[PDB]
Amino acid sequence: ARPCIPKSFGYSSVVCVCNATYCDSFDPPTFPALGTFSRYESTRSGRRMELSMGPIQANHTGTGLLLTLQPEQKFQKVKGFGGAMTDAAALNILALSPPAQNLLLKSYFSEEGIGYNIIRVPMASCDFSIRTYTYADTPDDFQLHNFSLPEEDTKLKIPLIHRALQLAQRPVSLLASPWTSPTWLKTNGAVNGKGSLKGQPGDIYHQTWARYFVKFLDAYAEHKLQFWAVTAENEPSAGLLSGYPFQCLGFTPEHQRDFIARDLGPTLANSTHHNVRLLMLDDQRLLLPHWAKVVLTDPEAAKYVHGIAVHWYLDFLAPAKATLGETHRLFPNTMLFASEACVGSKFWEQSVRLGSWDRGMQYSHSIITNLLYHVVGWTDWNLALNPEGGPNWVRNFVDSPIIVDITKDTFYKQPMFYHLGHFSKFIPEGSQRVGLVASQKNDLDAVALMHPDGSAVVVVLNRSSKDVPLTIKDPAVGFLETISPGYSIHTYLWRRQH
Ligand SMILES: *[C@@H]1O[C@H](CO)[C@@H](O[C@@H]2O[C@H](CO)[C@@H](O)[C@H](O)[C@H]2NC(C)=O)[C@H](O)[C@H]1NC(C)=O
Ligand SMILES: *[C@@H]1O[C@H](CO)[C@@H](O[C@@H]2O[C@H](CO)[C@@H](O)[C@H](O)[C@H]2NC(C)=O)[C@H](O)[C@H]1NC(C)=O
Ligand SMILES: CN(C[C@H](N)c1ccccc1)S(=O)(=O)c1cc(F)cc(F)c1
Ligand SMILES: *[C@@H]1O[C@H](CO)[C@@H](O)[C@H](O)[C@H]1NC(C)=O
Ligand SMILES: [K+]
Ligand SMILES: [K+]
Repeated sequence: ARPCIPKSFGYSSVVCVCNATYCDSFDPPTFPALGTFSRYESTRSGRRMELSMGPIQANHTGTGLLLTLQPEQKFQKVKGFGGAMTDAAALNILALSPPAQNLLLKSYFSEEGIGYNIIRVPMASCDFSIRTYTYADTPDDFQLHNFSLPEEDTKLKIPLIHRALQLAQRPVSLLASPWTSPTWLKTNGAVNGKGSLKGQPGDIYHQTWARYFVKFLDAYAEHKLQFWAVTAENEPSAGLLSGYPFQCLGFTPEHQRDFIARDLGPTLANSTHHNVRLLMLDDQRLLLPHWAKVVLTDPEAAKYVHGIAVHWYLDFLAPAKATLGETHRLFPNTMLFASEACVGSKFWEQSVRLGSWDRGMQYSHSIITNLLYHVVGWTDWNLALNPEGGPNWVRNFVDSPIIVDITKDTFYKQPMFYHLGHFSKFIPEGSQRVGLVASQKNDLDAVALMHPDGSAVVVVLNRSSKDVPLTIKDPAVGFLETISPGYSIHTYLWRRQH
């Protein structure tokens, strides 16, 4: 419907420019008729989710790369894709004119955009905040009579979440995560630094903290917002670290285990919010499988844990097979979910690289890696940041898929936006990952899924410089003859009849 307005800032690719009167957008989603496939293509050279169609052919000859769909080899079902409504994201969005705000929210949450269905909501302040606060800063209020949502929630986050919900045709799921407790519940009496809850699981401090989760859900419910899930703590390992610079709350895996078993689990289960799922860990993958072993081998904790949330810091290397793979092998019935991902956090790299194709490829390669290790969903960090990668009260700036420039009432959609959208737009909630078998060794990254209605989707990423001819075979349907250009990403979709 409206194409990308490209702009280069000197990096390897372009951003797409939106403003008060223009943003790139799709027509209302429709499938091609039976016997045709759709291909959406983005390239470093500058194509952005461009649609072309081709025939599904009865026959294929030749010795080229064949990817055969394995529609009956079924793996995990998918919860979805989205990003985080931090204070920083909300401040950036609301600094835009109403029109530009709307085109930004449509980019992410409408079918004219990339159809996000997950929003992560911090419980009070984090590093991506300009104010340090909790919902219960009045000291020694153990019954939490003075628990309340400040304007960061009531004026910024909650109204934006409501507007995202109005634009979406897909049901949107909310996920809540706390960074710090009130300081009067903590050993160090500070929002940051090395510190945990005082006392031990099952006592007044731990019970007050569990009750704070319920008060949080109660308060959002008064605003007509219900949550799909909460995590047990954002990055619990961070609060074990001397000098930790921003909001945290330290738990060892044993501390998390006992807090869940004695306090958080029972308190949620006994509330009106008992159907809210509880996710453990919410932290980096090298803590697995150990953390999962500690928590999930205790039946009193295990009965309350619905999944394991993992963070992906895409700037750094870590094993996936020995972490996610081993966790899935040991605990196949506990879902894995990616609750936070980001790039640009190294102090020596520019936090925001406008038009970086490399950071786009980091996003899609991570998503593919996650899906191939049984992960059910993938959640970006801040939905929008400024050109500095902020605001952030400790200057812990990073990149975001959308960068707001309030001096021009403009926002820039990064390659990361398009790389995420190649998945989010085309993988509805309830889709199931299926197998995809290569006839020969090749340099491509790929994943296949089946939609709830039986339709196929395949994503193909080419991080190499070489154009790679290939054929996709759907044994029930026929062959898709195509090409994967160097530095491209493609999403293929087609109807399946038997
Ligand atoms: C928002 O951006 C659009 C697209 O860049 C601007 O419209 C362009 O304006 C230039 C200069 O007049 C023309 O050469 C283009 O033909 C226009 N493009 C389109 C698609 O209309 C628009 O002026 C910007 N709006 C605001 C409020 O700054
Ligand atoms: C478990 O659930 C019941 C409600 O079904 C909670 O009972 C209420 O507790 C609060 C204080 O926490 C009182 O102000 C209410 O008067 C109680 N209402 C009823 C109907 O009993 C109970 O406290 C919950 N257990 C917890 C939070 O540990
Ligand atoms: C190992 N694969 C790459 C190989 N060239 C390939 C491509 C297509 C069909 C089969 C195999 S992969 O399964 O696609 C994969 C696994 C990962 F763990 C992370 C990836 F990014 C990608
Ligand atoms: C496919 O293969 C068979 C020959 O083996 C042929 O009859 C048919 O015409 C071929 N072409 C198409 C387009 O089906
Ligand atoms: K308060
Ligand atoms: K940086």
